[PDB]
Amino acid sequence: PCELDEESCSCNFSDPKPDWSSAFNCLGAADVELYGGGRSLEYLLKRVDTEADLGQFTDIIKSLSLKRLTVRAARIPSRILFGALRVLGISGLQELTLENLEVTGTAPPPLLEATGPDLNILNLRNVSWATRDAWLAELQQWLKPGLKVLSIAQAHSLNFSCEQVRVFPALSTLDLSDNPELGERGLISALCPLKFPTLQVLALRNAGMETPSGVCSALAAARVQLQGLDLSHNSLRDAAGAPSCDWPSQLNSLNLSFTGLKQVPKGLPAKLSVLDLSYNRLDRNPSPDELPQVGNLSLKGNPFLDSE
Amino acid sequence: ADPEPCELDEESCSCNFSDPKPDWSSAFNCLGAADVELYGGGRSLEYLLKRVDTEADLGQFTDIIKSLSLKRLTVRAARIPSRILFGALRVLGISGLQELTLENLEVTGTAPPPLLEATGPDLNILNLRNVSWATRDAWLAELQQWLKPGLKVLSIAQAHSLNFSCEQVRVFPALSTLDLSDNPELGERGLISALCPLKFPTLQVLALRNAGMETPSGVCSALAAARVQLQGLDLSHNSLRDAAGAPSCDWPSQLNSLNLSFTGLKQVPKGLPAKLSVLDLSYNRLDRNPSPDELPQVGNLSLKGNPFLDSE
Ligand SMILES: *[C@@H]1O[C@H](CO)[C@@H](O[C@@H]2O[C@H](CO)[C@@H](O)[C@H](O)[C@H]2NC(C)=O)[C@H](O)[C@H]1NC(C)=O
Ligand SMILES: *[C@@H]1O[C@H](CO)[C@@H](O[C@@H]2O[C@H](CO)[C@@H](O)[C@H](O)[C@H]2NC(C)=O)[C@H](O)[C@H]1NC(C)=O
Ligand SMILES: *[C@@H]1O[C@H](CO)[C@@H](O[C@@H]2O[C@H](CO)[C@@H](O)[C@H](O)[C@H]2NC(C)=O)[C@H](O)[C@H]1NC(C)=O
Ligand SMILES: *[C@@H]1O[C@H](CO)[C@@H](O[C@@H]2O[C@H](CO)[C@@H](O)[C@H](O)[C@H]2NC(C)=O)[C@H](O)[C@H]1NC(C)=O
Ligand SMILES: *[C@@H]1O[C@H](CO)[C@@H](O)[C@H](O)[C@H]1NC(C)=O
Ligand SMILES: *[C@@H]1O[C@H](CO)[C@@H](O)[C@H](O)[C@H]1NC(C)=O
Repeated sequence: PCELDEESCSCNFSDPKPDWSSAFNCLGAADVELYGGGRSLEYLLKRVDTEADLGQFTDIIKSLSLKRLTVRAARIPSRILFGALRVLGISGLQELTLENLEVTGTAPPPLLEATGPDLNILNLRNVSWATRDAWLAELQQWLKPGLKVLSIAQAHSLNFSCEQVRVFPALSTLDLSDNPELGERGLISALCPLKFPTLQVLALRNAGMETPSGVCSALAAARVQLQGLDLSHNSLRDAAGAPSCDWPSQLNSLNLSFTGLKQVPKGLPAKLSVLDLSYNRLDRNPSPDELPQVGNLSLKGNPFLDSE
Repeated sequence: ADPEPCELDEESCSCNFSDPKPDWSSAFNCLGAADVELYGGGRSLEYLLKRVDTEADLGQFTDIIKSLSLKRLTVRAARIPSRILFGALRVLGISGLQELTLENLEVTGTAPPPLLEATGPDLNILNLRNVSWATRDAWLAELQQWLKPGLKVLSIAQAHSLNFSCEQVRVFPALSTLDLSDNPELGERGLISALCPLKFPTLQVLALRNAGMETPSGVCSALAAARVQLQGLDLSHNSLRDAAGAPSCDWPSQLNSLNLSFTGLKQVPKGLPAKLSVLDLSYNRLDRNPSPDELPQVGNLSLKGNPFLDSE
């Protein structure tokens, strides 16, 4: 079922009733990967108690060497998900990665506050929830305040009910890459106002973005402040977009690589530390004023450079 | 009060043989170490000539030498007679030594040319820093007599002489990186005397940091005179001048990387290649962001650190 190959323990519970004892092998192992194989775990509701204070195990959990957890392909009910979260709370788990999960049913709000792994990194990819516009607000109810990196991919919904969303005090990186249906307007509905006081980096790769100015527009609407913005891998268009917009005053790094650009876009910030404009379709070398003052400029890959 | 000469780790064996003429015993401690450094404290090893037979076949140690885990060797601070240095080179030849670094040495006397050809370690890398030789312009030809044709990297720092007699110098079949950094007196004319015609067919990278260069075009000119071809040129840490230099010069056709960082440049110099993959112009003194034509077509441009960007 499981296997402690070096630091990893690819604990596999695809088969109906698994050999959980194996799990005790996935102990002392810093990296753990759980593959539910799409198997439903709604039968654990009748078997386990979510308010369980595993006396017998408390010390094990607190002594585990676990640091990076991945949980993929499984139809887990909300109750068991957060149950596990609460349990992990007393462990030293730093990074969590939920993937291809169908979290079902509603769970009651937790009693106390901040019950949860003191995570630095939380990654979600193709996770569906019982509710759909409040899943973020609810998951927050079990998260600690030190979260630094939040990655959300292929969400079925990001149009948050922002009044219920809370402040992410330490969140320095928000990665909404791979949400082809998000869009600039959709981006405004995701970046809840005043909820990312410390954001420094915002990644939006392959997220339906159309123009840098349009994105700047959304950033101003969201009253967001930040240092880096990655827009690589979007199909940016040759268009006016928003004719006027001030970029966040702290913006010093813009990525526009692999966005199929044919012209340098207008409305770029005036001064930048780095501007990655590589692997696009510029057929002419950028003119003087056409570009911002850049400390590090990349144009590698464009047609005008190839001399094949 | 028992510090043995060579202290071993698992890969790094460091030896100290500075004591007034003793303890050669340690060494067998190094056996099995990938890296080895031999410090001689500047002591003179000239006494080894009356004791060791430059030709003697180390039969008793031959296998040991053939079984050493030795890959990178550094030999520094010592006055070693030529005969001994090449004697050792010959010896290591049967070992799997890949990189050699000689530094702060005073190689003395002369040595007879080797009967055979290519009797030395099969090096990928050879480094010299502040090494002096008996002769002074033939030293490169002579050292060559003992080297294998597979050398990929030759680095020469603080040399007392780079004005080689090129007719004697032979081809470096595989040399791809030639590093002449730290030769402040070299200059652009002196560079021409170091780049022996046709001796570096496969050169790809030429590094010339802190080597008295003055203008990119003056360097280009030197390269043209040497009929040298290459892909990368590093001129960082030279005090490049605000001057015309050579008003006309075609760059080697394969050049795609020019480094002009930390050269105190105040203006974008003229005479740059038409197009480059990378142009590193950072940490200079540009007070104005470079104009259009002023720069070449560049894939990767760096201008970080210049004053025009500081907004302090
Ligand atoms: C996204 O995740 C969902 C999980 O809910 C995937 O769909 C499930 O896939 C498993 C197979 O592992 C099936 O047993 C479930 O019945 C599926 N449920 C649903 C929602 O239909 C879906 O395939 C994933 N998408 C991608 C691109 O991986
Ligand atoms: C700008 O965006 C590009 C494209 O996303 C970045 O290149 C990727 O970098 C990640 C990060 O390590 C790699 O995993 C990918 O393999 C890279 N993509 C490709 C196809 O090379 C690039 O690093 C960004 N540039 C800057 C200045 O950060
Ligand atoms: C360059 O290497 C030479 C060695 O050939 C150094 O000069 C010798 O230094 C030792 C000290 O360890 C003295 O005992 C010798 O008498 C010196 N010989 C000479 C040539 O006078 C010289 O110091 C080295 N330069 C640097 C910067 O280290
Ligand atoms: C251009 O040259 C500079 C300066 O020589 C390079 O920066 C140095 O790179 C070395 C070797 O990797 C580092 O160990 C030093 O710390 C760097 N020096 C300084 C002062 O920062 C730079 O990498 C070169 N540019 C390119 C494109 O390779
Ligand atoms: C976005 O959120 C608003 C506010 O709840 C809602 O009225 C609207 O239908 C949502 N639109 C989408 C695309 O989900
Ligand atoms: C190099 O050395 C030779 C012999 O000492 C000398 O005659 C010649 O002028 C030198 N060449 C240059 C260009 O310095």
